[PDB]
Amino acid sequence: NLIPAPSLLTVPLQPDFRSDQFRGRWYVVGLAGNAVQKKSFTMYSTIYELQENNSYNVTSILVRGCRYWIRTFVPSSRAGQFTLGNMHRYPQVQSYNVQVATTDYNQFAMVFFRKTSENKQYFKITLYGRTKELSPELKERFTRFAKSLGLKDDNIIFSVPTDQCIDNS
Ligand SMILES: *[C@@H]1O[C@H](CO)[C@@H](O[C@@H]2O[C@H](CO)[C@@H](O[C@@H]3O[C@H](CO)[C@@H](O)[C@H](O[C@H]4O[C@H](CO)[C@@H](O)[C@H](O)[C@@H]4O)[C@@H]3O)[C@H](O)[C@H]2NC(C)=O)[C@H](O)[C@H]1NC(C)=O
Repeated sequence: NLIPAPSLLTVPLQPDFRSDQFRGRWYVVGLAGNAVQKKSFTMYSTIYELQENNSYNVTSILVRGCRYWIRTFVPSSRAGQFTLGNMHRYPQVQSYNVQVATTDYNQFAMVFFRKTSENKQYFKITLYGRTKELSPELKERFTRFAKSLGLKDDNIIFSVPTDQCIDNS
């Protein structure tokens, strides 16, 4: 059934990842993954608040009014890799990994997410912008990166910008 999840060793990692520069607000400009089946989606934002212990408080803001989804990313072995904090709260989830594949900190990021639940491996990549719009070249780059990971046209979606919720606080 599912497109096989790539190994974390085959997914790029941002070299010399800078947790201080990555912090703050990012807009989800596109999304691709093996559980993405394009039938678009309303843009949501994700705020990475860096803690003293170098974990992130990660708060996503979505349009339903507004929904907030709050979780913690705990640093893993390499800079730019994370696991999901408080795993006991997600009883479906056997493992969960986050990897910042590429970013220039002030414009865009591409982040890889993988999780195992129900003995099935899901993965997704997100195209983040510091604004709600990114260049055609960056959106093309994202598409080609998704396809390099075995994803198809049906698995790749770009979002519809909004001013509701996603700019809150
Ligand atoms: C990242 O995420 C965590 C949330 O999961 C967050 O840590 C939490 O912050 C809140 C707010 O500071 C803490 O709540 C306070 O805890 C202190 C000490 O135990 C309490 O005294 C506080 O009580 C206030 O309200 C009371 C109401 O009766 C008043 O009487 C009192 O005067 C206070 O005003 C309040 O409960 C909470 O304990 C932590 N939780 C954890 C697990 O650390 C952190 O701030 C976030 N960091 C960010 C966004 O940068």
